[PDB]
Amino acid sequence: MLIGSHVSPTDPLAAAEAEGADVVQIFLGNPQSWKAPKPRDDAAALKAATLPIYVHAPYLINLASANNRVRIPSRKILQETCAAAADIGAAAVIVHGGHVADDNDIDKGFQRWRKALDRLETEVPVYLENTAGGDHAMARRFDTIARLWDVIGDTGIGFCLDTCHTWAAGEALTDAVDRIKAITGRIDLVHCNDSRDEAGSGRDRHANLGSGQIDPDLLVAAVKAAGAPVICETADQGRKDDIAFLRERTGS
Ligand SMILES: [Zn+2]
Ligand SMILES: [Zn+2]
Ligand SMILES: [Zn+2]
Repeated sequence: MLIGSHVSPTDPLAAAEAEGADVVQIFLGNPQSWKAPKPRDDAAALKAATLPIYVHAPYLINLASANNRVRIPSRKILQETCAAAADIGAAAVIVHGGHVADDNDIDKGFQRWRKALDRLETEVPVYLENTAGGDHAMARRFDTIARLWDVIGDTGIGFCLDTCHTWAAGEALTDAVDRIKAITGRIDLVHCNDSRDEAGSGRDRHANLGSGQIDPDLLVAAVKAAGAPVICETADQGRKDDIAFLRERTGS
């Protein structure tokens, strides 16, 4: 499979070559900002290039929120992100599952996700990514993902499995791919991250492979079971070696 990394938005093609990455993932803007993504002077060059570029949508998007002042801007920035991703010829857009405010509102959160998807304008595919923390999430625990998918599974939405998030959620990595695919039928992208924290911590602190607490063989096995392209979302200095390790261990 293609193996790469999450890189700075500044010069994805140079970063990919420096890291030995076959694919990269970027944010278009500040990951934590509500400002619309800005057009890039290099858009035509990125669109023409062969390197696949995945776009991570801003972290504050919460399509499940009951708060109109969150939900409505979330839909708008997701629309803008998909348009900006198409402008650079991106492979896909990744968006986190989001959350509600309290456990009683989970089912309504699924319906808000469906409503957002019923209005989404995109020329590039969108993947939902699982999340790490205890937050009344739509997509932290796999039991919740199963209930979510009963509502949104027919929309065409894809799925990105993040191994650090899975670990932080308390889900076992040994059969995570099998369990997710029994629900979604699909894993379109893997974020292959070690974690600085113990299993089930609910914290999201990525680590270079082997620098954290997840046995690297569990990560390799998950990558092989999924078969999908891989993004290492790990610290800059160790990232070339992370990619090279996975490449060698998967026969890529
Ligand atoms: Zn993410
Ligand atoms: Zn991730
Ligand atoms: Zn994370």
